[PDB]
Amino acid sequence: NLPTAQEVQGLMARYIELVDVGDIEAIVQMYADDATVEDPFGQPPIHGREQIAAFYRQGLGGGKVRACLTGPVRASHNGCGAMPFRVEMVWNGQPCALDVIDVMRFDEHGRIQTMQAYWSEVNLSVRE
Amino acid sequence: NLPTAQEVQGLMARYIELVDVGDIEAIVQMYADDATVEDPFGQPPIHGREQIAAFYRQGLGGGKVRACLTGPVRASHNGCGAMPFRVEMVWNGQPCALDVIDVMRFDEHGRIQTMQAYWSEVNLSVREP
Ligand SMILES: C[C@H](CCC(=O)O)[C@H]1CC[C@H]2[C@@H]3CC[C@@H]4C[C@H](O)CC[C@]4(C)[C@H]3C[C@H](O)[C@]12C
Ligand SMILES: C[C@H](CCC(=O)O)[C@H]1CC[C@H]2[C@@H]3CC[C@@H]4C[C@H](O)CC[C@]4(C)[C@H]3C[C@H](O)[C@]12C
Repeated sequence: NLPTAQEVQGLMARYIELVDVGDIEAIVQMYADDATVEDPFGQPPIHGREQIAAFYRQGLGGGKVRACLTGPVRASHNGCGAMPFRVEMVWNGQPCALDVIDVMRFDEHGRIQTMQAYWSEVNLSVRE
Repeated sequence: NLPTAQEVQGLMARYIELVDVGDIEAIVQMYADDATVEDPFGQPPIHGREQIAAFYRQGLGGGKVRACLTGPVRASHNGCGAMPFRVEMVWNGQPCALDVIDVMRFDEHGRIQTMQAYWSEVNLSVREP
């Protein structure tokens, strides 16, 4: 079952909700066993659930992180989608914010096969 | 490739400005000779200046296309970026709107080598928006 455009919208919105609450195990389950993540895009990809779990545990395990969609999820008819969102975090007690756009490709099992996050320091604020 | 993150933000913002004013020659000039456009993503990619020019001529200029960035351009360090924007146009005199996200990769000369637009009917409104 390759997700329809409508299903892609639901899956990606769910992902943001999982990041928002910080349920690492639930996030890792959304990925295919051999999925790849390029975050940020430009950096070498991480591969497989073990590396992806470590990635999320590192990024979300520490301080509290909040994430919210800032616009609708754009979905295609070939199981892919793109969405704009903002992440709010903390660095040594100081609030920070980042604007990101994630591009995802799902497989015929409704699992994320690949994820690419677009952002750089031009989208970051470490004093807000 | 060559454009820095800050430059990618400017180039992509300029692209929206040109689409908004409907300057087809200017838009086509932003593309590399071997560039490809996938719009909407999922459809067969078009390639080459002639096909790309035809694409824009067909989509723009008459009843009246306006485009506006709806959020910050997300830029990477490898000459790539992504941006959210809204397009307002007309269909047989009726106002419509479409929310889109374009992902672009620039070459070592500051030109668009690949453009991919994400959107489908779920992002469409043929009833005024
Ligand atoms: C894990 C989420 C979501 C992944 C995504 O969907 O893009 C991401 C979103 C923003 C990410 C943070 C951005 C700022 C930091 C960049 C560092 O180089 C690694 C630590 C931080 C704190 C990152 C940790 C983690 O990677 C976060 C919180
Ligand atoms: C040419 C611009 C910009 C290209 C991009 O940056 O994505 C795009 C943005 C939205 C595009 C329109 C979306 C609705 C229609 C889809 C049809 O299947 C072809 C005609 C229309 C009217 C498209 C024409 C043209 O392709 C437009 C106006």
